[PDB]
Amino acid sequence: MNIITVTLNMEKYNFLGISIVGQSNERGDGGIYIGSIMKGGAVAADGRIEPGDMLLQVNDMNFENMSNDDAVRVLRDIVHKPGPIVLTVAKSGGSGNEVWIDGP
Repeated sequence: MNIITVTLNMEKYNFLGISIVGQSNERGDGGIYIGSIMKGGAVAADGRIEPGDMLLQVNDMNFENMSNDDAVRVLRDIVHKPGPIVLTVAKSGGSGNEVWIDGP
């Protein structure tokens, strides 16, 4: 799987706008994944993250060793702190990278 790190524009978009599923803290767990992406949020507007992508890190925090409950708490704690939000994901879900339509 391709691994990508994306910097979200929280200042502009105001909310992250993702759900998560899964867990990663027990041996044998499959990981934490993006469930759905809400229109208008920072993740949606970036365009590269998709449902089914595997969530690996938020900032410096490792989401390959977290329960679902812990993941939700960490994410909610981070989204209300000033400072960057940067997500690292594995592309198990598909990226809609920026493509120019045309030009002069």
